[PDB]
Amino acid sequence: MKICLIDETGAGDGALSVLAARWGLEHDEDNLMALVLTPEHLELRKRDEPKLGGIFVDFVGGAMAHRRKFGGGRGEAVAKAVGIKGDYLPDVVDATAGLGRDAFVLASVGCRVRMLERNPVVAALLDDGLARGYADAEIGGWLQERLQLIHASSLTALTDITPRPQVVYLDPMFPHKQKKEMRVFQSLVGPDLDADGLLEPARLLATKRVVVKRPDYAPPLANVATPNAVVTKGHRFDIYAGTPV
Ligand SMILES: Nc1ncnc2c1ncn2[C@@H]1O[C@H](CSCC[C@H](N)C(=O)O)[C@@H](O)[C@H]1O
Repeated sequence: MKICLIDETGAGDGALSVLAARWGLEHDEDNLMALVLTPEHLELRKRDEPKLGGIFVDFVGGAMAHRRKFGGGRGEAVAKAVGIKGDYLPDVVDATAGLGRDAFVLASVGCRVRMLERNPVVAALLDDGLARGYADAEIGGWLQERLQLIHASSLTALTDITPRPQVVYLDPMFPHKQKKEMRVFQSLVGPDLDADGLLEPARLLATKRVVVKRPDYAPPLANVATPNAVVTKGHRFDIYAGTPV
């Protein structure tokens, strides 16, 4: 995948070159997007709009830490959609990791989560955040145990997932027509054209449920209607049945 690779570490140890090789990234000097390795973290920038700043995955601070403390945890809309209740903490597979925001919430409540991400740049950003997260003296311990990243496509990797999770969470990038962070991220990640193909394999893998995030008025994934869903402001979480063992 092409992208402008920028080194702002001053180390000269080849960290960026190793990272590009590992994720199969190709340097593109005139690319609209830039992946920058800084002394603090790996971030993504929209070169034509510096005012938007850079975005990076941070499980320890910022917005994720604020949501963990004030979001409600088991009380979150996504947590109730996955079925979290009482001492029931299902194993979850987030087939569309992205920035890992929803994944982190579920793992923070107590769920064991496996994240899948096929975009090499996104995966690189998540892996850097995970490295910093695992290193945290406070959450590093449980984070490493309840949140793992898998670089693969859920369209074909979901089938052979073992052990089978009770729930599969789906939030592919929808073709939005209607903040800074989102503008930068969406400039990289366009609509996932083959998203409708995730429902079938997801319902076969999950033993209990499949949750699909959908914005208001957006059609259900794969046009498969469902009577169950958690509704919040702006979006809803469609709930489907899985395939019991
Ligand atoms: N088959 C697939 N396998 C892995 N990742 C996939 C995928 N189809 C789409 N994706 C990823 O799914 C992500 C959805 S973006 C949503 C991010 C997430 N809801 C959050 O909490 O932030 C995108 O980054 C896209 O690259």
